[PDB]
Amino acid sequence: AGDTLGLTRPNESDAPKISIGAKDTAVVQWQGDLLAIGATENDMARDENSKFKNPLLQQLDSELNGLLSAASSEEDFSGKSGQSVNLRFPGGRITLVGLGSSASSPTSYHSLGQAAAAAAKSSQARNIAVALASTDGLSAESKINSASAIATGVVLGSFEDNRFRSESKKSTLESLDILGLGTGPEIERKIKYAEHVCAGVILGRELVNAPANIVTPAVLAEEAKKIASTYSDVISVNILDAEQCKELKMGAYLAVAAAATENPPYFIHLCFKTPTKERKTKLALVGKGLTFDSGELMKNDMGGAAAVLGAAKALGEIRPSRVEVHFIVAACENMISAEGMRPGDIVTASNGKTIEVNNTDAEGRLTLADALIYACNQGVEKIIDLATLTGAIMVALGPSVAGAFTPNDDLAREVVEAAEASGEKLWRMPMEESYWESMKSGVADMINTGPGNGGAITGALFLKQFVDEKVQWLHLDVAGPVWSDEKKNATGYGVSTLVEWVLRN
Amino acid sequence: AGDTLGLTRPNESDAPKISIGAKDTAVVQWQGDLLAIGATENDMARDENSKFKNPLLQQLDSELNGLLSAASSEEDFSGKSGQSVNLRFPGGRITLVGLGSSASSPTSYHSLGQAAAAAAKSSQARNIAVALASTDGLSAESKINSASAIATGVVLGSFEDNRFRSESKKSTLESLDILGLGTGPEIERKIKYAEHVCAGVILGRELVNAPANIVTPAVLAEEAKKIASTYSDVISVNILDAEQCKELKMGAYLAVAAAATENPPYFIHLCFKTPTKERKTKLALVGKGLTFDSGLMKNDMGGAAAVLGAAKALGEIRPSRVEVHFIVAACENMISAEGMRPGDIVTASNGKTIEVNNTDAEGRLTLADALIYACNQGVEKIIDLATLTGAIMVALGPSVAGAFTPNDDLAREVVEAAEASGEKLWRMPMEESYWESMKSGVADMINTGPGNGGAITGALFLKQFVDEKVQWLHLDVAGPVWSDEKKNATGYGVSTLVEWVLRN
Amino acid sequence: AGDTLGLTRPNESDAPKISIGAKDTAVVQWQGDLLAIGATENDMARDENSKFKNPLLQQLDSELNGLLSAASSEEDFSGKSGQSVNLRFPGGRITLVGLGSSASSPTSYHSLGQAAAAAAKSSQARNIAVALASTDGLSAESKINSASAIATGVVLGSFEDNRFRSESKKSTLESLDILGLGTGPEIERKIKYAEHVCAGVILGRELVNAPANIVTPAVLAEEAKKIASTYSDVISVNILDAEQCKELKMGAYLAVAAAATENPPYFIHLCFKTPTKERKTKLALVGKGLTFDSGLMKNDMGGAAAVLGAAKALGEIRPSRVEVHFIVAACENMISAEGMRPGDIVTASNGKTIEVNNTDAEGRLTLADALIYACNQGVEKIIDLATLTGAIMVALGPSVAGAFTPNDDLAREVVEAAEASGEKLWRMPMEESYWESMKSGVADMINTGPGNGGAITGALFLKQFVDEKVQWLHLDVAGPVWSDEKKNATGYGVSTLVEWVLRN
Amino acid sequence: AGDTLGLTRPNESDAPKISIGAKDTAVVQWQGDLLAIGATENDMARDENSKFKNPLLQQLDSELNGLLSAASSEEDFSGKSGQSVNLRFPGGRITLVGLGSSASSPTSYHSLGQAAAAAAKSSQARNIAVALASTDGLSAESKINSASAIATGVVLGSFEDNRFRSESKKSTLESLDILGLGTGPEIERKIKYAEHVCAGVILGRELVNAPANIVTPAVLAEEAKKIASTYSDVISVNILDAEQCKELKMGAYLAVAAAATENPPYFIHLCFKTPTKERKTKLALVGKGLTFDSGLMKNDMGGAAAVLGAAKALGEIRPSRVEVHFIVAACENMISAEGMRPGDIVTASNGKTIEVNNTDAEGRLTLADALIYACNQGVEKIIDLATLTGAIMVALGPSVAGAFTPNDDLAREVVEAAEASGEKLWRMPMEESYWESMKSGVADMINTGPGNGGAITGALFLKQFVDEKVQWLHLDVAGPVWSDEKKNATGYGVSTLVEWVLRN
Ligand SMILES: [Cl-]
Ligand SMILES: [Cl-]
Ligand SMILES: [Cl-]
Ligand SMILES: [Cl-]
Ligand SMILES: [Cl-]
Ligand SMILES: [Cl-]
Ligand SMILES: [Cl-]
Ligand SMILES: [Cl-]
Ligand SMILES: [Cl-]
Ligand SMILES: [Cl-]
Ligand SMILES: [Cl-]
Ligand SMILES: [Mg+2]
Ligand SMILES: [Mg+2]
Ligand SMILES: [Mg+2]
Ligand SMILES: [Mg+2]
Ligand SMILES: [Mg+2]
Ligand SMILES: [Mg+2]
Ligand SMILES: [Mg+2]
Ligand SMILES: [Mg+2]
Ligand SMILES: [Mg+2]
Ligand SMILES: [Mg+2]
Repeated sequence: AGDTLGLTRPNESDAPKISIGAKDTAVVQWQGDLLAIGATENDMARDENSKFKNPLLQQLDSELNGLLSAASSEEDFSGKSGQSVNLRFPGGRITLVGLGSSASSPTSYHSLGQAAAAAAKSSQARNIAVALASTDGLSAESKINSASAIATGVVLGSFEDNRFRSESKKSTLESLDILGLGTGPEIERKIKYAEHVCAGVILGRELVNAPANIVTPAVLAEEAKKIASTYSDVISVNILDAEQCKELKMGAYLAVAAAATENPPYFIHLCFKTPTKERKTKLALVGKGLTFDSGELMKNDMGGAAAVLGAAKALGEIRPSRVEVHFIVAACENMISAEGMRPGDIVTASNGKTIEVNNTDAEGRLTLADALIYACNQGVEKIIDLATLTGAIMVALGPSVAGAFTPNDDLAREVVEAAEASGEKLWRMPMEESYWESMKSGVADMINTGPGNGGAITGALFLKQFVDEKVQWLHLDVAGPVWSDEKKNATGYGVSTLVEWVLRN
Repeated sequence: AGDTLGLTRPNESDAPKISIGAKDTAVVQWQGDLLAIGATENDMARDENSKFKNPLLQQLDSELNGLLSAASSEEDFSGKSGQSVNLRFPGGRITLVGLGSSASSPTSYHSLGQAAAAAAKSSQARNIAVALASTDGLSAESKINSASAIATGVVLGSFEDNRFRSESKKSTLESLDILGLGTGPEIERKIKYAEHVCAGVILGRELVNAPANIVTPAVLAEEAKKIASTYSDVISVNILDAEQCKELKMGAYLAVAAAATENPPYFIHLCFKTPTKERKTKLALVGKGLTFDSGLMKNDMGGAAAVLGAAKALGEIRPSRVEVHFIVAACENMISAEGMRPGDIVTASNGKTIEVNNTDAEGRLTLADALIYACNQGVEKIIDLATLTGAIMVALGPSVAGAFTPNDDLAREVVEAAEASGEKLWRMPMEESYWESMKSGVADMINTGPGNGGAITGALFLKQFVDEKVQWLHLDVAGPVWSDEKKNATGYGVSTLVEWVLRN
Repeated sequence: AGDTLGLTRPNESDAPKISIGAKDTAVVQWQGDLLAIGATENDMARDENSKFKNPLLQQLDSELNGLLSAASSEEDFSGKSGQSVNLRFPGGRITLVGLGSSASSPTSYHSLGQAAAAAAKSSQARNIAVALASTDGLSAESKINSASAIATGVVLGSFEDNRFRSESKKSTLESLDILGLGTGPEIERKIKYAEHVCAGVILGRELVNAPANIVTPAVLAEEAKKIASTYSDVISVNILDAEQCKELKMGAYLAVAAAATENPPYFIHLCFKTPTKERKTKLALVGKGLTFDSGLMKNDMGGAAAVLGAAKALGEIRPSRVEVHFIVAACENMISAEGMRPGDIVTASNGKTIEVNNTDAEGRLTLADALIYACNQGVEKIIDLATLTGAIMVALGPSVAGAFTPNDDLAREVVEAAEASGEKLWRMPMEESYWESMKSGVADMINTGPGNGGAITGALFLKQFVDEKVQWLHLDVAGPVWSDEKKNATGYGVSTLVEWVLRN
Repeated sequence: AGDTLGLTRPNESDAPKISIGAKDTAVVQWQGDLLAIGATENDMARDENSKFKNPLLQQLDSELNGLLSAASSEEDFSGKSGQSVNLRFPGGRITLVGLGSSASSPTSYHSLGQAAAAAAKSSQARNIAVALASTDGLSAESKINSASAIATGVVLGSFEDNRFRSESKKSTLESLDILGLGTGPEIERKIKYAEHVCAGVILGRELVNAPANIVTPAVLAEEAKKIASTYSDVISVNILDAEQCKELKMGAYLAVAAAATENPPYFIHLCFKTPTKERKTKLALVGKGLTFDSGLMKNDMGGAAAVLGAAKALGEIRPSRVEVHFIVAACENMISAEGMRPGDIVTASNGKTIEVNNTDAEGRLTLADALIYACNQGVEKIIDLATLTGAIMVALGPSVAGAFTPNDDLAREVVEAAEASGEKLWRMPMEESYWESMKSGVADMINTGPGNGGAITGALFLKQFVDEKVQWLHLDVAGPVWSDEKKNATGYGVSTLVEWVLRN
């Protein structure tokens, strides 16, 4: 760690790959450390004698001589969302997990998986199983989708980032058997898909969790190269250095980067494409990549870049045809030094527009200006950018819901549908044109920061100045959901939605 | 652009030089795109048939068959200050501009000229004229002065700084005929004088409008060199680098400059004099030149701008009875490992020590060494201009500068100069009893006193660095160098300084 | 002062070494410029004729024909703490100083000595004396301790730091005779001890009064080397540079130091011991040594100053039976491109990781590595002094330091040492339940907890870097190292630390 | 709820009285819903076959065929503080609760009892038991104290205040058997004592949890009258209204109360004593009783609540050898036309004048008159409790109260009482030099000093109203009266005050 500030050396991530499979084993006959069962409120109904009506629960309780029904009533478990009962008995352990009533997939089944991972961690389980108390009326396909969402919840719920702390226990969880939901090639493909996405989500969490003295712009570029190296027959990489970006006239990006002489900036360009020669839709994913932003209360730095690189990691495995995807991150750290940009400075973006920098706490959007111009210059048809852009969007939508801004109603609809499929939370917000007048400069084409009221909107209107009108473009302000204050950890928010969006194109 | 942070390049200022002349042409006979008429409230009086009493306005109206009087009453124009009517008719365009009642020159005539420029801009006028509705009761001198003030308004009102905008429209205005106020050599000399002063005001606006990534200290020094090069027979230049200032023991200035290793400091010294060898009154003009101040301050370097603006004007005017030293200790106040910390104790070139209790008041540290330097040139009188305090804006608002001097006579000179230029300033007291609040427990003084009286203690601080045999006045111009309404620099100070120099 | 920022050059200190002695001379027979007398309220009792009952005061008044009793009653002097009467008469000058009632020693005697110094300074006295109005009810040992405390007050009271200002007169005080409190070898050894401690206290004041552009980390290292050089038979020095600290894995200290590329860091290690071979208790004194802290606070480096002060005193006193390690991890906390960011995770030399959630609390990071280094020297007991928190001043005010230890015995030793020194400190609890608020979501801990309990969690942080086998006390001295009343450093801590070392 | 603001009506509390007893029943033979076992880390040691070495745990595990040891290791339970395992099996339920290593009693046993209550609540248990895994090395007396502490944890842990919300289930807990710690009259008397103290602690929690629109000063007086009525042979009451306090010259208290014309003030005086005629030590307990303070802080009235709590406990316990005065000057601090302004000068009932420079510190004005009233009852010792300052929370965090006294003996009594009660407090210094910052330019004193030292100067203020012949300690309880974690009042202070009274 000789050249790392603070001499910090990340511990080697020693997480096992969980072995996940869908089995036809009867639930009452399954043997291992922990069985988790997802039950709705209706699944917990009892008869005249206070016995479970549900066949699976009735049988498990019988075999336990009424210990499961007794514990459940004593502990007031009736299958409400978030509730759980944990029962250790001779030969095994059962946890019932409440699904509530009328809970949406995939989110309910993600939660179920998360709860199963938590109960595994708290009992040092190695081999676990998950099932639903009832699958009546469900198609083979809904069941497949529930299985893959359960898998996702277990994998993401088992992740623990211990790279920067001296005391930790490695995860005990080695296998997951998903029961009752089908077997064979199709359900296994879907589980594999989920696993590919999770590996992207987990990369995103790691990139964000890591502090700026570890994930520098040069380190972020190396992560990009590692993805390309792993998937070199479908992903290529081009890393531009400051001098190359200067030749491309990226004055807004380079001005933000100028202070940080010790950790130089790198402009990251990955391109995914299968070598086959059918028609491909050309897409870009642009992520804000300030590895530190001068403007540890805000632990969301780089969430956007992380979601973009996480998506690349997923897509490298999934290998969709019919799409060409450009992943673009203008990476730098925003520091303070004699070589730095001052408030009031006027910088020129690579499309010639001039920006009066009235607020040095909003420098991220400057880097995005040049990244968006670059994306448009790759000849893409559609762009999504993700950025932790404003506090204002968290005032508006809270910690958990990202704001989506687009001139293009169709692309809004695509992104809303992708989020519905992934389970991620977002909400379209208006690009109210009248607010652009508040962004006028008395010397330059525009200022970089408008009034507090409307701030997430004028942030979006700012970015629009750097997007070719013929390209469809949506901006996702993810300041809130990239970081979980409760878990004190990154989420990798965005990856799953982006993957779904690419795949549905 | 290549070596500029943000890759930003100033667009070439493409503005035409307006052709200005005084002409004897009767106002009703004049032909061109726009005729602007300045009318007082009394000039707009009407008779019992609602017809203008004023002979010029009566004639124009009757020639337009009552269209001008009708439009005027409909639009409630009665000649009040700020009022205007704009009438397009076959063969031309007239705008009447209200002058109010008993309004002071040159400000009223500046405003008239500004209003004419604005009406030109909004009609794309190329050739305009301006006249007063009545000139009777004005001396030949006052008419001359009115003409030059009109010219000033039109020139300054036509200026638009589009250097950093990727889209803009070039001024259409090409010529101004000033009517009814006299013709011949004298009025033409006065108009030319106004033009020379405007070019200095406009340089000042440009220096301030430009951001710190464009106007660095090196660039400020180049602008000084360019003035000397343009007027080389009357203006000389010496630019001192950090190592030269160090030999001159400028520890206060060099401490402030120490952080900014990327944009090194330059100490600017221009000297104006005509090349004849008669005795000349020796003056200095010192301007605060922090191209950026770490402590939105869009008024940074307003002082230095006014000082260089004055040089530019004087280089053209060539006054014979004066030797003027223009002095700017230019640097940017940044943050870095090489920088001065709060608490540091720095030593000015006169040997006095300063405890720097507040790094938002570093400007005055640079002025300390600039003032000592000025006194060392052997001058008789110094004016410094500086955006020194927020306190002065609390005291006097955005539009009126504060003037501080121990020397009553110099105060009177500067008040008279501002009366002649039209600029707003107000003397403030150098209340001695407040010096006690500037005591240090370790050094000779601290740099920043309490908020109450802050502009006064700022002045008292500077007075520590001025030879008491030299007459010295400090002008705290934090407010009026920048117009929040126009979102632009004003070039405040240039016209007053030039009038001050000339009256010496 | 070519390489000093601001070109500041400290003036050469010209303080007299005061000649101090204890004499058996009758107070009324003593000859010189000023006689100061310490009188309690009870000492000032008068009889039925309004004459002093105190024998000494009665005698002096009788010599002055009632002038002293008359001046006293007119000026309402009754011996209350802080009161004084100053009477100039033919052949000399007397000042009576109030000691109050049941005031604690040595503080009451320090104050006496300070008041005698102040009266000497205000009358330009060269030769002075001090006596108590009454020594009834005092042991020989208490009188000896009173005498040395009076000497301490006079020496410290006569100090004036004029290194950074032009206007000063050198102290006139040349001698002090202490009367009525005994004579001979023992009292003289005590006075000498007090003098040695004062020279340390004065070094401490100087190191703190000097600004960060003068006392950089290199300069602080040179001060350490000078101490070792002066006392080279009992004090050794090792200065470690950044590369050596990196080999010792001091990632927390080096992270804080990384920004300040212009003034590099030095880790200072002094060791005191007499060359005799009796068993020695191994002690460490660790001082926070941020010469400037980016998080006007004038208390920077008060901890390091106390530690180096103590070394200076101990070098002269030469106690046997101790080996004392003096450890200061010196650096300045600046802002640059090379600097640590908030959120960075740094690794101390014991392997523990710290998530730096607040860059205003970097001082404790340097102490982490200093404390580990101290434990690695195999010491039995450590005291650290550090200006660690604002919270401790909220808690205990400007004058009383907070003491934090797991070790009840060491608390008792430090409380007793302060009792003997006269310095004010108070033990505060290391409430363990607060450690939970120092959890990180990524590292082993954060560096800053919530405001409530901030001095406690500061202490609990430091505890993570201290071997449990070692007894350890943390002293948060943010308040008393700097006197806002004097506008000067106090050298707080030196006298206590010397008493602690001596009582081991 | 016609006359209550907001029409709020407290729901009737329906808490079971838990039946508590000590039994000699072998733990393995005990029958009921839930058995909780307190185990230290050392208790959880295993042998070479991974079987519990502890005899009780070995036996229980053997009955459960290894299920308990297996669940324990799987769930990483090793007996650390806060840890727990909960195992439901045929015929019952066991919970193992970690006690950590060398944790102090009674706190460790309180926590045990709280964890047993929580497990009862989460499993709807009616009949529970608690035992220690090991009682080796405990005296009979320590076991008795452990049992009563366990009872206290269970009773306090089972409390839930549902008066102001619609959704709640009544506690299922009906009985507790305490096992392994002894049987018979002595242990039963101790348990009974703990129950009496709990009923006080619970009254305290209720008085604080209730909002100011429910617990007004009139209502607080009625609570006092209810206590006296319940225990009328040992507790008498006198409620003084505003007019009576005016005759007693309580200008400081009445000034604070003047704004609140809608909810008038009442001065509460309870007196406890048994009717037997042995010598009784006269004590006062004074509580701050601002039912609302205009200066969301949920700690209002925590002091008064502790005092009334103590009266409730003492009414049942009936100690001989004491007479205890319980004094609360109750009012609300509001804003109206009738109110006190900042700057007003008020006169306390001892004649001293106070310039009220800060209306956020009015609570101390009411205490001034309460303390004078207490001294006028001829008591020997006074403790006041008050949520006086934010400063004390900065100092000591949320959990530890600050204790201020001139009287070293009383400090020792209160520190010992807290030791016995388990409550956290810490003595802080009454640094006399800070009194100078409380000077007024017009009155005898101001009411608020500078932020630094604010808890100390608070104490020094209160001292002005205390007869020096009376021993007096001030407890600043701003932190621990309210638990942000529970979102509920704690009734902090009651148990300590009861122990203090009993040890007199
Ligand atoms: Cl981002
Ligand atoms: Cl931004
Ligand atoms: Cl929509
Ligand atoms: Cl300026
Ligand atoms: Cl300044
Ligand atoms: Cl320190
Ligand atoms: Cl710190
Ligand atoms: Cl101990
Ligand atoms: Cl209270
Ligand atoms: Cl209060
Ligand atoms: Cl005492
Ligand atoms: Mg698999
Ligand atoms: Mg990070
Ligand atoms: Mg012309
Ligand atoms: Mg500018
Ligand atoms: Mg001597
Ligand atoms: Mg006097
Ligand atoms: Mg210092
Ligand atoms: Mg009972
Ligand atoms: Mg558990
Ligand atoms: Mg309440």
